Amino acid sequence: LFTLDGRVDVPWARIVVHDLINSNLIVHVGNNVRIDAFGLKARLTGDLNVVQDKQGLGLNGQINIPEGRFHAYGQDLIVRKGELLFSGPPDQPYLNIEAIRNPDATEDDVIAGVRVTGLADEPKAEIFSDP
Amino acid sequence: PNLFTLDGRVDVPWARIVVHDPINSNLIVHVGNNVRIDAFGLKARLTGDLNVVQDKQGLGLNGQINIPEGRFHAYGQDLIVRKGELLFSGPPDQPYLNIEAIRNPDATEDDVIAGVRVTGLADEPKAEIFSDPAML
Repeated sequence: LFTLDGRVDVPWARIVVHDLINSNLIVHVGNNVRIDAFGLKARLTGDLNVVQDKQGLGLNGQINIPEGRFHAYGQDLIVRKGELLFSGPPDQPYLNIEAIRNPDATEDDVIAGVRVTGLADEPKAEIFSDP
Repeated sequence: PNLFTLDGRVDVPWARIVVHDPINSNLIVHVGNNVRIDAFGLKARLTGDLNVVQDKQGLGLNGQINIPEGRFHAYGQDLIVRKGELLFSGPPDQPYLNIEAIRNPDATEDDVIAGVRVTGLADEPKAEIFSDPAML
């Protein structure tokens, strides 16, 4: 069987989603990595230890969202803080995300702000009013 | 049915590759200064650049991998890689080879082999065995 261990740097990438064998890798997400997916347009940074063995894929580390905009479902929000903390299960990071109304938004009834926290399948969301 | 696209650049400053016994992407992979392979008697350091492109038709691989240093265990003997290049021109599992490896046969009158050179597509290569270390 083949194994691959190492360190990988991703200085730039573009990930878009359009509607219309064995490893241990440390992956460093560099300074021009952007995603456009599911209403989120964002820049991502961070570091992940990607372990793959017979049981499956493990992810440990942190992915951060230094800048982003979520525009979907009548809502236009600017990400003020965004962190995903992975502790093994790839589909279950801990979320800590804050976003506020885009003051340039054209839609009305856009929430003043939201915070989403907790494991991605047990999340909690706080929705704030304008003072 | 939704389309996933991935473009970008990947740098691999460190790696160890051991061999025991709808998505569109275009990636530039730069193989850096501490990438080594251990497989089938070959212990070698690798460098170079590969463009990996993937779409509905399949995977394509283009670029060049160099072997700046390596050794190869064949029969009871050891050969030191003097020059090594693999050229990828589309088919990922069929690079063009050009590899030269040498050993010293001069201790004994009988020992003849001074070098080996392997050239051609990886599935139908030619091997030249030389008694002069020169290969010219």
